Amino acid sequence: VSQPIKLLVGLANPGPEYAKTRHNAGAWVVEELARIHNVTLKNEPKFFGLTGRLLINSQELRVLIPTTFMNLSGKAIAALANFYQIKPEEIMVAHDELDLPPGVAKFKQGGGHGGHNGLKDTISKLGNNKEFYRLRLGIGHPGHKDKVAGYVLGKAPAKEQECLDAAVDESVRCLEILMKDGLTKAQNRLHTFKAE
Repeated sequence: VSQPIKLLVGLANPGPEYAKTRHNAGAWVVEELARIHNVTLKNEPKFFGLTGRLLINSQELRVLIPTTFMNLSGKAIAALANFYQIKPEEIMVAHDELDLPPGVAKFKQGGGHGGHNGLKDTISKLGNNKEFYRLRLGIGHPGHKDKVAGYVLGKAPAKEQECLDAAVDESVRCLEILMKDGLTKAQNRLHTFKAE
């Protein structure tokens, strides 16, 4: 009934060529939630991104997909959160997670950026504050660390993308439960999900 989230951010690189790359996994969640709740995101240059507002279980949720470079995502998040009086702890940032496999997603409060450019910039622009929530969308990882950038800026193969899309769908269902039943119940459900 009570839950801490006022702003959901889906991290992304802008433009059609990057739309289905792994590094946009967070945006897929916001895109799907907005589609299901009939909200049209508006390009607001003041917030360096696409924005919207929806009501879920009588709770107001703002959404944001930045149009910055991924490594400047914090500009958009800070601009919007500061305008609407939203604290870091009331923000949930959905992002691709190298440390989880395709088909899995997890909620997390706080933590490091894990080398994610978007998360690193968000921490900085929020005043070196790590304590925002994350929705970690597993994308798996390459064999060698020097190939990570090429991997996340790549498109998953079709079967792998099926797994990703299944986790995006369950993530969206659990964000709905978050707003209705709260964080613990949302997390309990999400963390038992594995796409097969």
